[PDB]
Formats: sequence, structure tokens, C-alpha cells
Amino acid sequence: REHWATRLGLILAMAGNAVGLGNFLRFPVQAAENGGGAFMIPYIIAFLLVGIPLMWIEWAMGRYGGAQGHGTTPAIFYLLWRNRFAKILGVFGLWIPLVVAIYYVYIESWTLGFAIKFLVGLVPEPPPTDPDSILRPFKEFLYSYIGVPKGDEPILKPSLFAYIVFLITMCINVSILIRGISKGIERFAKIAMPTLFILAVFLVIRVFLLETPNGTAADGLNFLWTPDFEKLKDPGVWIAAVGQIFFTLSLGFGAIITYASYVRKDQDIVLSGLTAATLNEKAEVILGGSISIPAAVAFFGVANAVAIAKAGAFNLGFITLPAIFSQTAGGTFLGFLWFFLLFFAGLTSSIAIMQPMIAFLEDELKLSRKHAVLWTAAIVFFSAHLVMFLNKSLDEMDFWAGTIGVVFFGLTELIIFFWIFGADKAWEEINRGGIIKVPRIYYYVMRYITPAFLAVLLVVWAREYIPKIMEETHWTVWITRFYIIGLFLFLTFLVFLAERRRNHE
Amino acid sequence: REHWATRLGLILAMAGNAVGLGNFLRFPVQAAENGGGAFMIPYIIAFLLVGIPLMWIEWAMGRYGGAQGHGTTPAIFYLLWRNRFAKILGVFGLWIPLVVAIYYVYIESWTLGFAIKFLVGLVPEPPPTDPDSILRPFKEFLYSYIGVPKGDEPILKPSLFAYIVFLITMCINVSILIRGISKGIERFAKIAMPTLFILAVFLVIRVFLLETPNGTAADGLNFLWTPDFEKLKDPGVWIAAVGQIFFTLSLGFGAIITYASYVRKDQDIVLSGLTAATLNEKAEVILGGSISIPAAVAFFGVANAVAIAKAGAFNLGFITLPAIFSQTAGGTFLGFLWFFLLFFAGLTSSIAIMQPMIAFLEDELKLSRKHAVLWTAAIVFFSAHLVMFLNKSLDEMDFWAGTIGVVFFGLTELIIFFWIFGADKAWEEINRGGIIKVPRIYYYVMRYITPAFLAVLLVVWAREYIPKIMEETHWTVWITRFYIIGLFLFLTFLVFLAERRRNHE
Ligand SMILES: CCCCCCCCO[C@@H]1O[C@H](CO)[C@@H](O)[C@H](O)[C@H]1O
Ligand SMILES: CCCCCCCCO[C@@H]1O[C@H](CO)[C@@H](O)[C@H](O)[C@H]1O
Ligand SMILES: CCCCCCCCO[C@@H]1O[C@H](CO)[C@@H](O)[C@H](O)[C@H]1O
Ligand SMILES: CCCCCCCCO[C@@H]1O[C@H](CO)[C@@H](O)[C@H](O)[C@H]1O
Ligand SMILES: CCCCCCCCO[C@@H]1O[C@H](CO)[C@@H](O)[C@H](O)[C@H]1O
Ligand SMILES: CCCCCCCCO[C@@H]1O[C@H](CO)[C@@H](O)[C@H](O)[C@H]1O
Ligand SMILES: CCCCCCCCO[C@@H]1O[C@H](CO)[C@@H](O)[C@H](O)[C@H]1O
Ligand SMILES: CCCCCCCCO[C@@H]1O[C@H](CO)[C@@H](O)[C@H](O)[C@H]1O
Ligand SMILES: CCCCCCCCO[C@@H]1O[C@H](CO)[C@@H](O)[C@H](O)[C@H]1O
Ligand SMILES: CCCCCCCCO[C@@H]1O[C@H](CO)[C@@H](O)[C@H](O)[C@H]1O
Ligand SMILES: *SCC1=CC(C)(C)N(O)C1(C)C
Ligand SMILES: *SCC1=CC(C)(C)N(O)C1(C)C
Ligand SMILES: CC(C)C[C@H](N)C(=O)O
Ligand SMILES: CC(C)C[C@H](N)C(=O)O
Ligand SMILES: [Cl-]
Ligand SMILES: [Cl-]
Ligand code: NA
Ligand code: NA
Ligand code: NA
Ligand code: NA
Repeated sequence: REHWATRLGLILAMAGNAVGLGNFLRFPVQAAENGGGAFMIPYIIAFLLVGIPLMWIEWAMGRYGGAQGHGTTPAIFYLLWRNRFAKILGVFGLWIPLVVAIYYVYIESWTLGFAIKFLVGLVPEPPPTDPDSILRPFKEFLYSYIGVPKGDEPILKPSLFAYIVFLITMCINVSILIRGISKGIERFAKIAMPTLFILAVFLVIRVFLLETPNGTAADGLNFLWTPDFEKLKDPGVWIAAVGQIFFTLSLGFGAIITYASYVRKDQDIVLSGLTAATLNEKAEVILGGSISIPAAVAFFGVANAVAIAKAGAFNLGFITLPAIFSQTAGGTFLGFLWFFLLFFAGLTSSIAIMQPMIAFLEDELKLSRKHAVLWTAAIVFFSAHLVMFLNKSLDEMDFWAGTIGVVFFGLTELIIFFWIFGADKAWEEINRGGIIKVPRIYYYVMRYITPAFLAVLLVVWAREYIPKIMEETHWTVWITRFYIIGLFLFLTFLVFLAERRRNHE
Repeated sequence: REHWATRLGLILAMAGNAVGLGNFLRFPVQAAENGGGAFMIPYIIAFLLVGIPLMWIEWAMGRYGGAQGHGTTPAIFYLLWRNRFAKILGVFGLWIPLVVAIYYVYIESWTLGFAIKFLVGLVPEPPPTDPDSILRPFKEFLYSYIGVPKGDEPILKPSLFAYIVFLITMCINVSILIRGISKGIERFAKIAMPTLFILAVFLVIRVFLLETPNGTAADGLNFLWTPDFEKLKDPGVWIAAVGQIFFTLSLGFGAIITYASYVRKDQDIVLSGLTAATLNEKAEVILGGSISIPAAVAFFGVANAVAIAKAGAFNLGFITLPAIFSQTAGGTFLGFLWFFLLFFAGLTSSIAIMQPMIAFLEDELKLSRKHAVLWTAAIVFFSAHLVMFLNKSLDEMDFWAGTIGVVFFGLTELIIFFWIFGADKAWEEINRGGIIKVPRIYYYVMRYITPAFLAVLLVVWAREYIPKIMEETHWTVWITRFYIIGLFLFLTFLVFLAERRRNHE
């Protein structure tokens, strides 16, 4: 088995797994939409009651699996629970990350294309203070790039440059992944994360200096960090907060498991997992939280910045932020630094959500790394055509895989490891080699509190909101559902082939 | 390896492979649309210059492959031409029949559902002689069954009964296939083909008695069998005639190859292939040609019967014919016999276009018959959802796989076997064990004439008509193209896995 060379490379690979577009694009939008500081209490709580414990459970599952030659959940679930159903439930830890990779890599490619365009100055000039005369050239710029539909038909027409940048993006992911764990992901992480950190701190400082007639950066911080105890009653905030925790810590995606399967059997995971987790939250609440929303609030005031966050997932980061930067000296280059930040943030994360399919092909079907990586990249690339051309396919995949699915899978992996395999064996396995011990109270959190909290949330989700997505959506959502159900069946088929290949020896 | 038990079972399995919906639904429509007897000269010629020779080439390829443990074209092409590209071109002999199976099995299920409904009398009464007041209840009956779109959206809403009959249909195919070659396909063929023959002769006799103020059955025969030498110049007729030959003889679909791979290395294929071919043409021109068109012409005259054939692929067989029967005593039951005829015709053919994927899984991935058949059925069933719900997906698959693809593949398999592997070795291999020898002139037909004829036709096809299908169609055709390109990549992936499984020993 491959192994992480260094402790530092390990922590930074895992930190890069976690620190991604979630931190810089998703977090701000979810925080702004859900009351700012009102979002934050549930967020911090979700972190303490869901984030930390699942992080520890997945590193533990992964290291355990790795010591026996298996880094993905079809195998690892079965090693934990020797029942053929364990294998099928385990297909979600290949499918989720594959499906999420199919849209994430595309969004990551938009950051590269914008980075390119901003650096070279092929961007709009807004005229030489009507907000709409400034936002509109940027809305059009995003809209042409991805080809948002101008008519009735739910079809996208991405620009040729978008398409080619997607190819290139795929190529860069491959060039890292194909070199493997220590020479690829890990060497890359040691360069990308300090660059990410520097760029983000530069950006936070630049944002902190913005001041207009409508506000300062300080107002955005007060908005975000000022508690609204009203909203502690709204189930929507909680659902928002918990989904964000999972997305941002990469929990429920098989990705932490797979990375942890390269940790040596002996090596600490308790301190290392906490540090990765903590590096992610710093990057999210300190860096990601201090760029977009304070910039938006400085220029437009709170009400308008909230309205913008509710407008679309990408308005804030791809339209408003560069629009704002465009009104400041050297603003095109700050846009470049922002997109370049997003890109490296994306790329360190996308390699992490392709590695599970790679590990499965290597571990279970005995493909060479080269073939495993190329077939993985070919599947993602191909599938991404749906997300590039069918309007709102991105959204449907992000809902099934990236939102519901991850919460489902987190509860599942928790029940398999901490209830079926056994709480006391799970605890011992988490703690073994630990440089620190998990605090004892977390035992009761893992066994009782975390599974209750997730099961309740999932019930509320399936009742109050998923009937709307099955009933209020355009018919073309069935194109996406059909395809990704197919991907699941394809993956179940490879699990089957892998089980026959075993028997045959 | 499995083998056909008996010579008779062999011939009748192969005859059942060929004799299908092509004979009873496709042929009449293509003949009527293309001038009747005007179609027939090119048809007969295509049979002599394409049909017979390719039949012999595919049995030969199949038997050859079988003796070495391989019944599908990824392996057999490579056995003939040891170049990795041979393996990829060979994926068409899995993909074509899989894609065609995805819509054919659905159409076959419509014949079962109608057979059921006609037997039990749950059919429309037209009122107690305005043609439209009689055709319309039948148009509505087909339209509700399959759920033809009533509005703007290209979405189908098949009835629940249609859907469940599709399941049952899948189940019946599986029940035959899962018993294997001799105990399944072959035992089934010995029952189904004499039933098919009896039912069709009953139907021809009943049709021959029809007479109305607008004509007799005799007029339909004269129409079909009366040469129009004008049309010998229209390339469209020729393209029509040749596509029909391929479809009806199952050439270019990997299916004859795969069945022939169960013939023992020694056993004749020259006489046996000719007989299968000849049984098919009898069933097509004598039986299939004598039911629909003479019935239509008896009731409506020639001009109107031609207009009906041009109206739709299914108007003649699912709407007009039962409508006509409805005006005669015992007419609901004749409809039943007609649908039951179609069903058995379909079922003996659909098992033949699923067996290649089965053989590939058995031969190359070493699945048991059971698993190979179940995974095959699951893939077809799943994929058929596209054809059941997306209006015109059926048509796009029938064009790429069932029309262009088969002509492409026929030329390819001809070049691989008779040019690359070697004309003299191909000839010797065709003739070995022969109970009769292939006439010598066919050597020059196979090497020179057949490949020229197909290459010319394919060039004319790609020039005069496929730019229209890439340019004049609704956007949703890309849903189907995307999916079936995906199927191709999936199959290429299994070929890859099969080549690694080999190496690993
Ligand atoms: C190689 C895989 C084949 C799948 C079919 C995808 C064809 C991509 O099509 C390309 O899309 C771009 C973006 O809209 C267009 O601008 C290009 O001109 C077009 O050629
Ligand atoms: C590393 C960056 C890759 C650059 C990809 C080139 C995309 C080209 O883009 C195309 O070509 C023209 C360029 O002159 C444009 O004017 C066209 O509108 C555009 O379709
Ligand atoms: C399900 C995903 C399918 C995507 C395949 C779309 C192929 C690209 O579409 C093709 O190229 C151009 C680019 O949009 C169009 O203008 C052309 O008319 C079309 O043929
Ligand atoms: C409210 C849920 C979050 C749990 C936070 C736990 C913080 C650590 O809590 C500490 O754990 C030590 C190690 O077991 C104990 O010995 C200490 O008494 C305790 O303060
Ligand atoms: C590829 C074939 C797709 C067509 C299937 C459409 C079936 C119609 O069902 C659709 O389901 C949508 C999503 O749940 C609902 O929002 C709509 O009410 C409904 O039109
Ligand atoms: C089992 C594979 C799941 C794929 C989703 C397909 C769901 C089929 O949906 C079924 O279609 C019928 C035909 O229109 C409807 O009449 C039924 O009421 C409906 O439940
Ligand atoms: C072997 C034949 C299988 C029969 C499948 C039953 C299909 C039922 O069909 C359904 O149920 C009702 C029957 O009372 C109909 O009236 C409904 O309209 C229909 O949706
Ligand atoms: C690409 C093929 C996708 C087919 C999946 C369609 C699932 C069936 O569609 C579902 O069931 C009913 C039957 O049409 C609809 O009325 C429901 O609103 C829809 O949810
Ligand atoms: C025009 C293309 C169709 C070919 C029809 C060939 C019919 C058989 O032709 C016969 O073949 C025998 C065997 O080689 C010869 O010995 C005979 O001379 C010849 O009549
Ligand atoms: C699943 C994503 C599908 C959307 C892709 C649509 C790309 C637009 O290209 C379409 O191609 C059709 C077929 O070649 C042409 O007939 C049309 O002119 C055109 O709208
Ligand atoms: S460089 C990445 C790449 C190129 C191509 C051959 C088009 N691919 O399938 C991948 C995604 C492997
Ligand atoms: S009986 C045929 C059948 C049933 C089901 C389990 C739904 N399938 O996948 C197949 C098509 C095998
Ligand atoms: C799917 C995950 C890799 C996403 C990553 N945790 C991010 O926040 O963007
Ligand atoms: C695809 C083939 C099996 C079709 C069969 N030759 C028929 O005429 O219907
Ligand atoms: Cl662009
Ligand atoms: Cl019905
Ligand atoms: Na994150
Ligand atoms: Na990242
Ligand atoms: Na036929
Ligand atoms: Na048949």
C-alpha cells in the first residue's frame, strides 16, 4: 500500500481535501441567507456534535481499512459488517464522491477560466454608480461563460473557452492524481495550501479596507458574527448548518475514509483529524467568512447583500465580488487572485473526491494507478457533459449526492461502525496510536447524540422539503436522476465483479 | 462450451433470431413507402449481394470464435486481427445488440399487452364507415398505451399496464435465456417457430378473403409484387432495401455470430446458414408481405394504404390492421392472433440480441450463465426507461444502432474477416464441414462486390441524410446520444477489465 510520507503532508493533504469551494463560495452564501450570526450558533454546534465526531470515525474507518488493503466503503463496510448489504450500502461512498466530482470539477474549471480571463484583462468594464449598470456586465460575463439559457429550453451553451478550460482542469487533476498519494496529492498539498492561505489573507486585508457610502467591511463582520437567538427555532437554519458542516469537512463523501486508508496502521488519527478539521474551520469562518460578505455589505449594505446571497449560488462569488473589485484600483488583478484562490481551493478538494474511485479500482479490481486514474478521469469527464449542457443538472446532483446523500451516508457509516461493528471496538480503533485521546464524552456523543441528531434532521428533510423537489421541478430533472441512478448500478456492477475476482483465487 | 443439441434446433433458433418484428411490421412499411414492387428488385438483389454472403461470414466468424472459447466480437475480431483496435471495433457487436434490445424488447412488450387486451376484449368498438371514425379509436388506443405526448413536452406517459407488461416481457426473455442455449433458446425455438408459422398462415388466409368496395387482398399483392423500373434509379429505395436486409436477417448485430459460436467446430454452416436465411425471406415476403399491406389495400385502396405506411412505423401494425379486423366477425380474436404472432416473432428475436452481452460476460468475465443473464436483463430493463419516457429516444437508438450501425458493422466485419485475416483463410473457414460448398462466384462477391456496395451506400447515407438528423431534430435527441455513447464507453471498460483478467493468469 501507498502511504503518506510525512505527518505535515498528511495534515495538509487532508486540510486541502476539506478546504475548498465550500469555504469560499458555499459558506458565505449559506450564512448570509440564514441570518448571518443566526446561522453561526447552529453551525458551531453542528461542528461540535457532528463535524468532529464523524471526522474521527472516518479517519478510523479508513486507516482500519487501509491496513487490510482496502480504502473504499464497499470493502470497508463489509470488513466492519460481513453482510452483502454492507457492500451495497458501501457503494454510496463511491457514488457520492463520483457524482459530486462530476459538477465540482466543472465549477472548479470556471475558477480557472475566470482566473485566466481576469489576469489577461479580458473582462468587462462597467461604466465610469447605479448598482445594476455595474452588476450587469458581470452577470453577462458569467452567463456567457457557462451559457445560461436565454429562452424556454433548459439547455446550456457553454462558451468554447469554458469547455476547453474544463478539459485542462481535468488534465491538471489527472497530472496530480496519477503521481499517487505521496508524490502527487501530498507534494501538491504542501505547495497549494500555503499559497491558498497567503492569497486568502491578502484578500481579507484588502477587503477589510473597503468603505463606501453604504458601509464598511466591519459591518459585514458584525452581521455575520452577531447572534440572532430568534432563529435558533427555525429548522431550516439547522438543516442549512448541518449540510454545510458535512460539505465543508468533506464528511459523507468517502473521501476522508479513502485518504485515511493511506495512513500507516500505527500512526495517530485523533490529533491529525482534529487539526485537519480545525484548519478547515479557520479557513472557513476566518478567511471565507471575511472576504465575500464584508465586501458585499461594504458596497451594498446588509439587506442588499442578503438579497444577493439568496439570488443564486454563484452570484456572490462570480458576479458581485468581481463587480465590487472592478470599482477599486488594481481590481481586475484582485479578481484574478480571488479566482486563483478558488481554483487551488477547488483543485485540492477535487483530487480528494476522485481518489475514492481510483482506490476502489486499484484495491478491488487491481488496476494500476495509471489506468485507475485515467478511467476515473474519463468517467468524470464524460459524465460532466450532462452538467455542462442540461440546465439545473448540477443542482439535482448537488442535492442527491452532495446534500441529502452525504447526511444519509454519514448516519449510515456511523451505524455500521459504532453500532454494528461495536461502540467499544470503534472507540478503541479510533484511539489506537492516538497522540491524544478522544475526550470521553465524545463516546456518548458518537454512540447516542450524533445518530439521533442526524436521524431527526433527515426525517424533517424527507418530510418538509424533498416532496417539493419530487413535485415542483422541471421534467428534465429526470434526465439527471436517471443518469446518476445508472451510475449507481454501474458501481454496484463493479462491486460484483470485484467480489467474483476475489472468489476466483 | 455450450452447443446446440440438434441440427433442427439449431436452424430453428437461427430462424427465430431472424424471423421477428422485422418481417411483420418493418418490411411491409418499408415496401409500401418505397413503391411496393419497386422496392422488391433492390431487396432481392441486396439479399443476393449482401444478405447471403454476410450471413455466411458471420456464422463462420462465430463458429471459429466458439471453438476457441469466444462468442462475441471484441474477442473474435482480435482472434482475426491481433491489434488492440480490433478489440475496440469489436465493442460494436456488443453495443449494437444491446442498444437495439433496449427498444425492441419494449416494442415486443407492446405486442404482448395488445395480445392480452384483444383476447379479453378490452379494446375499442368503432361505431356501427367513415374511415376516421374507425381508425381513431385505435390510434387513441395505441396512443394511451404508450403515452404519446398530448402537449409541447417530448415526454411519454406509458400506461401502468404497458409498464407492467414490459416487466413481464423482460421476465419471459430471462426465463428462456437463463436456461441456456440448448435447454432454453433451442427448446423454445422448436415450439415458437411452428406456432409462428401456423398463426401467420392462418392470418394470410383470413386476409386473402377480405373484399370491400375499395379493393381485394389480390390488389395488395399486385401492388407489392409488380415491378416499377422507374425507382431502380432512386438511391433512397436501395438504402431502404439494404437496411431492411440487414435488419431482417439480423446481420451486423453480433447476434448471428454469437449463436454460431455454439455450433460445434466440425458442423456445417453453409447449408444451415442458407436455410435460416431462406426461412427468413419466406416468412418475410410470403407471410409478412401477405398480411398487412393486402389488408390495408383491400379496405382503403393503394393510395391510402401507402399514405398510412408513411404515417408512422406502427400505424399499419398497431392501428390500421386491428381497425380493419374490427370490421370483421371474430375481429378482436384475429387481432389477438396477430399480436400473439408479433409477440412470439419478437421474443425469438430479442433473446438473440441479448445473448451477445450474456456470452461476453460468460466467455470474457467468467460470470455464470445465471449472473450473466440477470445483469444483462437489468441493464436492458434499466436503459429501457429512456425509450419508455422520452419521446423519440426509440427512433434515435434505431437509427444509430439499428440502421447505420449495422451497415457500418457489416462492412467492418467483412473487412476484418475477408481482407485482414485473409480472403483465402476466410473462404476455407466458411467452407470447412460444409454439407454443400459456397458457390465459387460468392468468393468474388465477398471479397470485392459486397464491401464496395456497402461502402458506397454508407457514403451516400453520411452525405444525403445524416446531416439532417444532426441538424433537423429536437434537442432531446442529445439525451439519447449521450446515454448510448455512455453505454459504448461502459462496454469498452468491460473489454478492458476482461483483458486485465486474462493477463492476471
Ligand atoms: C468527446 C466527448 C463527446 C461528447 C459530445 C460533446 C461535444 C462538445 O461540443 C463542443 O461544445 C462547446 C461548448 O458549448 C462548443 O462551443 C464547441 O464548438 C463544441 O464543438
Ligand atoms: C490556456 C487557455 C486556453 C485558451 C483557449 C482558446 C479559446 C478560443 O476561443 C475561441 O477563439 C477565439 C480566439 O481568438 C475567440 O475570439 C472565439 O470567440 C472563441 O470561440
Ligand atoms: C447530456 C449531455 C449531452 C451534451 C452533448 C451536446 C453536444 C454539443 O452540441 C452540438 O454542438 C454545438 C454546441 O452546443 C451545438 O450548437 C450543435 O448544434 C450540436 O450538434
Ligand atoms: C458539548 C460537546 C463537546 C465536547 C467538548 C469536550 C471538551 C473536552 O472536555 C474535557 O475532556 C477531558 C478528556 O476526557 C476531561 O478529562 C476533562 O474533564 C474535560 O474538560
Ligand atoms: C428522460 C425521461 C424524462 C421524462 C420523465 C418525466 C416524468 C414526468 O414527471 C415529472 O416529474 C418532475 C420531477 O419529479 C415533476 O416536478 C413534474 O411534476 C413532472 O412533470
Ligand atoms: C425500478 C427502476 C426505477 C426507475 C424509475 C421508473 C419509475 C416508473 O414509474 C411508473 O411508471 C408507470 C408508467 O408511466 C406509471 O403509470 C406508474 O404509476 C409509475 O409508478
Ligand atoms: C398479466 C396482465 C397484468 C395485468 C396488470 C394490471 C394492470 C392494472 O391497471 C391499472 O389498474 C386498474 C384495473 O382495475 C385500471 O382500471 C387502472 O386504470 C390501471 O391504472
Ligand atoms: C430517462 C428516463 C427517466 C424515466 C423516469 C420517470 C419516472 C416516472 O415519473 C414519475 O412517475 C409518474 C409516471 O410518469 C409521474 O407522473 C410522476 O410525477 C413522476 O414522479
Ligand atoms: C449474381 C450473384 C448471385 C450468385 C448466384 C450463384 C448461383 C450458383 O451458381 C452455380 O454455382 C455452382 C457452384 O459453384 C457452379 O458450378 C454452377 O456453374 C453455377 O450455376
Ligand atoms: C442533455 C443535454 C442536451 C442538450 C444539448 C443540445 C445542444 C443543442 O444542439 C441541438 O442539436 C440537435 C440535434 O443534433 C439539433 O437538431 C438542434 O439544431 C440543436 O438545438
Ligand atoms: S489530460 C485528461 C484527459 C484527456 C482525455 C483523453 C480527453 N480524457 O478522457 C482525460 C479526462 C483522461
Ligand atoms: S423477471 C426479470 C427482472 C426482474 C427485475 C429484478 C426487476 N430485473 O432487474 C429483471 C429484469 C432481471
Ligand atoms: C466535496 C468536498 C471535497 C468539498 C470540500 N470539503 C469543500 O468544502 O469545497
Ligand atoms: C435485431 C434483429 C434480431 C431483428 C430480427 N431480424 C427481426 O427481423 O425483427
Ligand atoms: Cl468565455
Ligand atoms: Cl393500457
Ligand atoms: Na471545506
Ligand atoms: Na480543497
Ligand atoms: Na427478419
Ligand atoms: Na424472432
